[PDB]
Amino acid sequence: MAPPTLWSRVTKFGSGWGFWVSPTVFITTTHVVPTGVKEFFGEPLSSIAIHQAGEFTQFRFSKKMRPDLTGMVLEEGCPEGTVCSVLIKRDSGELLPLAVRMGAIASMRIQGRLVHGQSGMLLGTIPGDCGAPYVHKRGNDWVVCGVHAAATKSGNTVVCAVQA
Repeated sequence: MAPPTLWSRVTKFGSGWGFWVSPTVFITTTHVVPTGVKEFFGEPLSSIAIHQAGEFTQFRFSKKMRPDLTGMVLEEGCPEGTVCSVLIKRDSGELLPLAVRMGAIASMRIQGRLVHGQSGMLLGTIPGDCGAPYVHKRGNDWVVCGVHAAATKSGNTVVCAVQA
């Protein structure tokens, strides 16, 4: 369902993953971002516009890092009832797309503060999956609406972080 180009946007990053929204914009989950380094993907921090809001982190690079990609719409979450796919890659290379029905954008306590997020109920994630994108269609275009940030103890509910 997701073409290979879409999966190719999902990229190992820090303690999890992130997602190339366009040639210059990379999104990930805040808690997976390496701390105490001076460069991401070979580019010095001073050359990257970095925005972090709760568990959503966006990097905008000063050059086309992934020119093979078209730019995708990044939404600030999505409406309750949206069916999204979480494009989970595993370190072995296995692709694990999960279909989830989303709840409403709500306040969730993740790692010591409240952040914006949306719950999803699988219509089997692990900590290392954080940063995987939640995507869906807008007509024939793919849109991305958040990044994987948490899951319930039981496992039946996932949380994606969304922009504020």
